[PDB]
Amino acid sequence: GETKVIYHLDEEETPWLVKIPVPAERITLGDFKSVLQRPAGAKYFFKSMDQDFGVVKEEISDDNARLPSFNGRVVSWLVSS
Amino acid sequence: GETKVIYHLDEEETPWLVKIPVPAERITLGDFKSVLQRPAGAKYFFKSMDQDFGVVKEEISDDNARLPSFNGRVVSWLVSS
Amino acid sequence: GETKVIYHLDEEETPWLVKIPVPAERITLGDFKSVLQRPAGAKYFFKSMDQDFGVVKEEISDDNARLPSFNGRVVSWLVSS
Amino acid sequence: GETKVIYHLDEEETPWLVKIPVPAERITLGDFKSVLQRPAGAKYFFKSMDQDFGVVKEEISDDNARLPSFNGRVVSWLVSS
Amino acid sequence: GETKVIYHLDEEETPWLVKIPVPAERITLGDFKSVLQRPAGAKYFFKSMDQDFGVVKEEISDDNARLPSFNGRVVSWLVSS
Amino acid sequence: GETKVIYHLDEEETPWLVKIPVPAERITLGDFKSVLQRPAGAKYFFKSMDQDFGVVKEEISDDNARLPSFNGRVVSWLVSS
Repeated sequence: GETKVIYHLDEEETPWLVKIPVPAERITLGDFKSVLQRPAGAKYFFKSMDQDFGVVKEEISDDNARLPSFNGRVVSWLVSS
Repeated sequence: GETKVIYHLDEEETPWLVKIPVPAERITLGDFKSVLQRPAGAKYFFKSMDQDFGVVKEEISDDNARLPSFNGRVVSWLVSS
Repeated sequence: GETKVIYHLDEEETPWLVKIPVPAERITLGDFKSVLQRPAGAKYFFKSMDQDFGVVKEEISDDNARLPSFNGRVVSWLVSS
Repeated sequence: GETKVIYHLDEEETPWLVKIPVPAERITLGDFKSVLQRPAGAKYFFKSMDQDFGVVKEEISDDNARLPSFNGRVVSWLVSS
Repeated sequence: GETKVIYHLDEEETPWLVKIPVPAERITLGDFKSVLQRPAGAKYFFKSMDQDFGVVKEEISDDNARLPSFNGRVVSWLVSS
Repeated sequence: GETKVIYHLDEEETPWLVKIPVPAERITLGDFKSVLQRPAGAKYFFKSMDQDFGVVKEEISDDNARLPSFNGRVVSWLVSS
């Protein structure tokens, strides 16, 4: 199983792409943070869905929390402290 | 207790969603600002009600002020300086 | 003393509400502009009265000019350049 | 010298009021358009008089043309394209 | 055959340029690491393309993996541990 | 003819300066290495230009290769093995 994570770092226009050997059905914030060099201090937002608002960027801070995905892809924005 | 805050940053079309572990009955602007990386300099507006105008976006600048909410959800627009 | 200003931005349906700590008897366009993030370039119109026409939207461009109000409330429309 | 211009925008019931620092004896369509944010594309009509019809709304398209007025007041209807 | 590799080291503004005597069609991460003094501990990202996102910086960790290139040039960012 | 070579040794902040009695138009990596006490094992990078990237640090490993210079000055970074 493999998940592609496309992530943006602060205001940088060019996104980063990492492939994590965990299937998207199981992938957690901790799995993502494990592949980042400096996971600390940042807030993590993920492309997700809200009933009223449609597409939103949802903050997830718990390493055990599952990440939202579409067709095996997670899209994230990092905001550094 | 938990409050969902859906917020817009300036003219960005896609909203952000954060969950704050304070019940909506007690949630304050300071509680919201505490979860933002850079709370300073911005003005904060919240979906609210006016007697004559109905739905409005109400500016709240005092950290001790309670935020308007509906069914545990706050909707906010941030305008940066 | 406090004045409530309900204002519309261009064609946006949902109005904004700000409370300004100046009594309505003294409030000026400059007082209003001081609480806007980007006061420049816009024209400001205020709910007012004309002898022949009744309710009108009156343009006020001078920061020292007093704003028309009713029961401590000013209603304004902003038109951006 | 000052001219008051009361103008209606398409079918909007509430008129707008602007004061232009040109005396009514000299005021031209261009003077009026100079104070509008988006003068283009619209047709401009002004309260005027016809010999047979009495009060009419007269179209004026030339910026150098003088505007009809009564006691320092011009009344106009704008029709957008 | 020769490949030019332009690489950035952490946050250093000035890039480094190395020429590797392997044609770009065959060049692998291991070929690049072989010319670095201290290849260990770092993560390696390469200018690449994603179907939805366009230009991205793609992490490649396997020495046997081919590097993306354009006209014989590879562009890389190194992030140290 | 004389070339000034300003060089940095690994992470040492303070650069070294040597003057080599060869004109900059002809100076080669071998000429530089001849004035170093321990030229072996190190990689040598030189301030240079790339069409797309502008200023870069270009690795040169061949003793017969000419060094890039500006106004008779070469700037180099050494990385030890």
